[PDB]
Amino acid sequence: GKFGFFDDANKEYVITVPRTPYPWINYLGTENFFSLISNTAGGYSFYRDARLRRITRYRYNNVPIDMGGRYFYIYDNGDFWSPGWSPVKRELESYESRHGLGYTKIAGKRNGIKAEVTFFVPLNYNGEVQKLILKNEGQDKKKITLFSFIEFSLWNAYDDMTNFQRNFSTGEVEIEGSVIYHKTEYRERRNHYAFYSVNAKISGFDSDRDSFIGLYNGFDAPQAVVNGKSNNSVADGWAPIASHSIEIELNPGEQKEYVFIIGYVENKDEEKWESKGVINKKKAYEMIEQFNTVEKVDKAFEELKSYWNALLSKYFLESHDEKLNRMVNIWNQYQSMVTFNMSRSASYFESGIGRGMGFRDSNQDLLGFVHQIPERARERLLDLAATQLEDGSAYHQYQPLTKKGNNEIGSNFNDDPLWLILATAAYIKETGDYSILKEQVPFNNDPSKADTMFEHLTRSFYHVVNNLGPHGLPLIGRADWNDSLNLNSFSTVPDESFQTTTSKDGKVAESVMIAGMFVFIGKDYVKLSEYMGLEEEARKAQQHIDAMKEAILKYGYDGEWFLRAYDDFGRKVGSKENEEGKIFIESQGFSVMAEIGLEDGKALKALDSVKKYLDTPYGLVLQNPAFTRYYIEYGEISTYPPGYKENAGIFSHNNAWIISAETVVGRGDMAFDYYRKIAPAYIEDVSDIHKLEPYVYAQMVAGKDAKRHGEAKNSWLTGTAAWNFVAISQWILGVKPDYDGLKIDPSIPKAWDGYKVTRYFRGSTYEITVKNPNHVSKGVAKITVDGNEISGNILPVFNDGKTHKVEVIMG
Amino acid sequence: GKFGFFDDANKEYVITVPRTPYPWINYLGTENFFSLISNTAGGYSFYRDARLRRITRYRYNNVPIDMGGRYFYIYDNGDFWSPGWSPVKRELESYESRHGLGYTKIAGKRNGIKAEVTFFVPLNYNGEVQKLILKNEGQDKKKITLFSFIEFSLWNAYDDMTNFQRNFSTGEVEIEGSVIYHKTEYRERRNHYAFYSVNAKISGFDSDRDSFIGLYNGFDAPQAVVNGKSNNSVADGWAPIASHSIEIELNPGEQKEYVFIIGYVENKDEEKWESKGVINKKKAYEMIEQFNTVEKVDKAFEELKSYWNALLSKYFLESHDEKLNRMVNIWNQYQSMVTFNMSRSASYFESGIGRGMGFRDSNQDLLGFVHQIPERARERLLDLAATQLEDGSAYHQYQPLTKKGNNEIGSNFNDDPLWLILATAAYIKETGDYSILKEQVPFNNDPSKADTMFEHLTRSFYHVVNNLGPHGLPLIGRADWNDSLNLNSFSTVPDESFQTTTSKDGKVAESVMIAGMFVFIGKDYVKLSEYMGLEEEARKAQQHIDAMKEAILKYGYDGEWFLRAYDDFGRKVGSKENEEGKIFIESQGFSVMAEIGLEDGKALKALDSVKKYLDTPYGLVLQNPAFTRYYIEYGEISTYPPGYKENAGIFSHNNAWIISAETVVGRGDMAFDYYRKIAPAYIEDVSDIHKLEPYVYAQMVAGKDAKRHGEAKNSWLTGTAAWNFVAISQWILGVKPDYDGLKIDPSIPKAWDGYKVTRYFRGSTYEITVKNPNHVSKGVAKITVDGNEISGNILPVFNDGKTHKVEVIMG
Repeated sequence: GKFGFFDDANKEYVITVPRTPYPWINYLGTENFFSLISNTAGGYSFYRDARLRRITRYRYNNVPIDMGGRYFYIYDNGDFWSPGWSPVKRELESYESRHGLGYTKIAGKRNGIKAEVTFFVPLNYNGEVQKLILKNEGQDKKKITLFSFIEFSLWNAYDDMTNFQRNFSTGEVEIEGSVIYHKTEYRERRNHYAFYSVNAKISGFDSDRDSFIGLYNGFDAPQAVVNGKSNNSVADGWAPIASHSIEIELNPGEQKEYVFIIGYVENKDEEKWESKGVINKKKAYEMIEQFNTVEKVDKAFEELKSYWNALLSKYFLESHDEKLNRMVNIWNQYQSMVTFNMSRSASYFESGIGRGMGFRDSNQDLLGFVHQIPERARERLLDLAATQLEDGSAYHQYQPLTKKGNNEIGSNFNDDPLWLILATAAYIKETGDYSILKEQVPFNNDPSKADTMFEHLTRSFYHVVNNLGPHGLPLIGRADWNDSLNLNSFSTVPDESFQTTTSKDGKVAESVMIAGMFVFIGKDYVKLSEYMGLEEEARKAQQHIDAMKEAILKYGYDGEWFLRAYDDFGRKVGSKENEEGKIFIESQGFSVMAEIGLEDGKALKALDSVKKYLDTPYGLVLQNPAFTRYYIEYGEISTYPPGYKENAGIFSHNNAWIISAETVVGRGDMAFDYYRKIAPAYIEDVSDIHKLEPYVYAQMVAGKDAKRHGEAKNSWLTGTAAWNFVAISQWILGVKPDYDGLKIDPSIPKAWDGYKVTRYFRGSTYEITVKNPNHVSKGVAKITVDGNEISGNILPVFNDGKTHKVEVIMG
Repeated sequence: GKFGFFDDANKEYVITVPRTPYPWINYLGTENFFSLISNTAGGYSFYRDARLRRITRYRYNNVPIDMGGRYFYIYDNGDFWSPGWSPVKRELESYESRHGLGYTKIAGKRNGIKAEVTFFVPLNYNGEVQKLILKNEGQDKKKITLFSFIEFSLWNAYDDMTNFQRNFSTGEVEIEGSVIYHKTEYRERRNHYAFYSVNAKISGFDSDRDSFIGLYNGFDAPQAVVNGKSNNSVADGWAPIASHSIEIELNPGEQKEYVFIIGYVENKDEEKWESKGVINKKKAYEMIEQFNTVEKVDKAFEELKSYWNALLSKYFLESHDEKLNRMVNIWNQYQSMVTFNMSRSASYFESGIGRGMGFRDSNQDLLGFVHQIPERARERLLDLAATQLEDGSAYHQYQPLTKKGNNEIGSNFNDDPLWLILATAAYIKETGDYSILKEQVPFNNDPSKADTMFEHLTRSFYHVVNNLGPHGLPLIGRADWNDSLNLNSFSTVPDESFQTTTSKDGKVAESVMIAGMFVFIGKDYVKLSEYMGLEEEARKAQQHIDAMKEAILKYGYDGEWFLRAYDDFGRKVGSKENEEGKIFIESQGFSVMAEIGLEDGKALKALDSVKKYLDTPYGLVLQNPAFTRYYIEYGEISTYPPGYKENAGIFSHNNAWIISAETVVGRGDMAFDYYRKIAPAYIEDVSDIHKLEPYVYAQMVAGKDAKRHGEAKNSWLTGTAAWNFVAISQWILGVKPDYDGLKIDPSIPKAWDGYKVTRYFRGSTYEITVKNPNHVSKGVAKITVDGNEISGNILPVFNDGKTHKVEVIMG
């Protein structure tokens, strides 16, 4: 299972065969304009909103897969082909694809003609730039034609795919020079348009899909390309497209360069028209002139490379393992930044039709990208807090575009408020900026009810205290971290919602997972309360935390592992008494992270049980045994076939918490063994089984009860990456931000001799060399800073813009 | 422009080339199981609900068009083809398709092998039956393989096309004998499943799409078919399919027969499982045994033919024009019945994702199908009335599946309540059953507030009286008959609803069209009040009607035609003073139908203006001149490019009202000339311009301002078929149901010598021969019944199950 390899010097993944197990994609764009592009150049673009500003059309779950994108056709004396091998799918002499940081390259050769295309979105630019090089590597003079093709969307994906009865009559275009402008509904309430341009004189164009392709033809053989000539069609309803055609003559060894741009323009309502029925193209002219030569494109490309390099430079590892180096230094951080930029909107599994991301999802992503973009993290934290309700609860879905909560989805997921405390504590530990606590933040997006951010944290903390169950454990509500564990739903209707349609009062079912999370984040809440000078409130919160710990030890432990929950009948969930689902993974990680059972051997016993019952070669499953029938009292978890999704699937996100707990109990070999089973670089040798991108994490991998055990689903958009990076970089390697500074506390395999981490922290750089002469897993024998031994394991803060050498000797 | 011809003896349309200008479709099923099938066998099936019980997957607006259906592959020694020519699209020796009444036939031949398939849904059967005949017309022995293929839907089209993140892990099947059962989510909350069976022993099967087709292959060349062998794949998530493979051996001249069934089964929650994880198949066994021989299939086919013949037999014309005979006798009535069965749910332009049909559309379809199914019409009328609100208004969208109104869509369309009166009057005139007036009908689906159906009519009538505008004309509200004329919207934001998001109070803008409709239906309301004995309440309603007629004559007439409306500024709409939209079509038809301006030349002048400004060779446009820019004060009508949809498009529905109005002024030549311009059979010779089905009406044809002038959109599901049939059958030909009996009053071209109509009416048959010896257009000189001359133009009611001869002499 290889269809490629890693190129670490260029920070790329190189795909060497076009028929990957699944189309492997990449993301372009940082601020507003975004593109999804596959290894055959399939995908689509949008402007800040995949649902309401889609620029090009893409068909999900299509036959054949991934049909539709930025398609270049080389036509040579009757023959024709594509650089990406698709859609034509004629055999190429050579094919290569490269997925880099914010850009993609595709190269293809046939009959002595080579075509190389680079796709990327430049910084501060509302478009996608495609640099195309055609080269004659044959011995004879050639006369060819180049066709470009994209397919427009009508700005609203849902309407675009459902409301044909109106929108087959709305499509409009303009053609001027070498630019095709898509302007559907620009005559009416819309004030934006799209354009496709090339920086050379064209020999023909096409804008009607039925003219360029043909009604009964597909993308693999458009009639205009088959004939070797454009039809110069002007769209009038139906499906607008954009296609240029240029006739080229290449001598042997001669090459030619072209720049294609897919751009988006917004005009002011008073500057919409150049004349009656003619759109104002001034901004399009400026955009097209920005990149009308190859030198300008190359300068922008180098600027993007420098931008991504600066983003990835604050944590740099040097170890003996090149897979670990590649994961930590490039791809984990890249995925974290991409998730921040994109939310949960669009992938090849997310259709881009949703309205927002999870509140806890944003809070957890912050934990991953906080060290790369601290100020944007501060702004995101404030925006998230502003949507909280006055009672301390939060809307399940956050809308980053409007920075609002989803009123129609509701706010009864009882783990959500604690993630805000966790993210705020992480941000403060990263930056040391306590001032964020004193900011005035509205409640429910209402400035009249605004209070301090610390008050938001207090209300989140006391939301749990005010909703305890009969055993003193938090009430689970609709669901907790596991969105499919619905203990108050009791649904019997196929179309009914499992999460936001409840038939129970919700006063009995309890979550042990929320209890562990509460004990874990209470430490940070108490520490922050002491900073604000509120000592009595800190003492009271500590009392509540102690009560919760006692409740967990009295009603949350089963004998060899921690229970999962209590259902609406007051019966145990995740117990050896149950026939199925005897042990769950979620209740173990957070319980051990909170340091419950460290001295009496309960945490170690629970982790041993986790290894015994949940471990597979591809990671740890959610629960064991799997559910073989529907349990109306458990909700959506039992509606999947065994081994899939939350019915005993493998989730890297909750595997990372078991990794952290394993470090907590001081077993670094086990932590790293768990890490390698799910880390993308370590499973690249079995790509055919994994079937999805070998350079990013996926949400779920089929568990041992499934027939496709080892196959992944829902890649590229998931909170797994953030806490996986946290677990590797802070809990295993031991470079942990802390309130007073940088704490060193590795939990590593005994056989390692050492490693080096360069960390940018609070205005300075720390070059930390770890040594393991006695080959232990945990414990620091000595720390030296600038040649002087220090006391403790907290590094001093300098904030002087210089590099300080740190020597850590373990033992 | 022919790609086929009419076969009137078999009541079929025969398509002789597979590449029609657009895929031409047909509908199968009468009661609960429904199928859309194209001329290449594309389409899909569902059970009563295209949105929530879709059985097979179909992709709208796909490239290439219409890919996905019931696909049979003939594999012959390496070659392979399809009888429908699609999806393989290899050249056939012969191809034919036939669209009949409730069934479709497709025949194709290649390399001496002929395959013909008949698709239909039998009566009282929850499935689609496909009878396949293979024949060796060659000279040598042949050994071939037959593949059958369908692609399943996951029961919920919207979820099926948006929610891949969950539903790529839910697909499940069972395979037993020659049957593939699709049972996705049957394990949790669904009590229904689907199956695909063949009545012979199979040599192989496939149920995983990626195994049968291949990830990078399309429907045109599935890998299993290319290899000539099934893979026996069992679906596990992703895309479940159903495919059979049978190895056949045919001698020269020998034929073989097969029956394939796509069936739907619903089980009781207690009889769901045969054993643990095994679905109960008893009902599937009974269904499959019902049609396991060709004799049973043929018997069911003849029963369906008899059913449709009985449906079409109540109105039979015999004239000199075979196009008119074919339209009146077969296709108009067929379309009316299909619209009753299907509502507005699914076509090749309606994606099947909506949740109901229009209230006015439901009432207007009844005027077309009332003479075919009187008792079902009575039930439908009662169901529609039950959803009416207490103030007399109605929900804009009706839900026939639940017989409810759409609460979220609103009720401020001020023309809706009058259509209920119109439909009730039509039903009573058809049947003479006044008892419906005294039924107890709930208000807003609330039995506590129920009253008589006549009370519902009264509240509908007085909803207009209580919402008059400054000129004494009805307030238009959100919209009227024309849903795109929004005079209270003033929308500036995209994605915003034009019809249900108002910014003005709605106390100024008036509709002249609603005024004409009110005057037109007031006659029926007064007649019904007189029948109910409420003589005082009929005098007051007559006073209101007279006041409205005076208001129309004082503020609704522009000088040579009737005005259209007044906007929120109190300014005229549809006036010669306006720059664009000087005259509209809607305000003329209903005004003349109400008989306003008959004795002073106003109606004739308005009709002459309609002829002068709105007439094109393809029908009459909505308004002239077209709007060339957005008018915020007019709403959605201005958002289309000129000549398309409501911006000066051609709508047959409002052309029919002009036809009736032309009959009212006694100009039968003009009425028939308008009728022929839009009647399907008369435009079959220009099928390449029309581009859509030549046997059914379409909603809209591009107007003279459009570049595609003459091209149709949104065919096969409409309201135009009903009133077009009414206009031809009652207003031109003059066989009009009346309160006291059947009224004869033709308005025909002067050159016609006569014709004959056999009408089934109120329990008897009338064989009416019309003669025109003096060649007039209107006026009845004599009527003779059973050889005896009668007085007046109302035929006596017999209700005796016999045939009575009627002789009408015009003059």
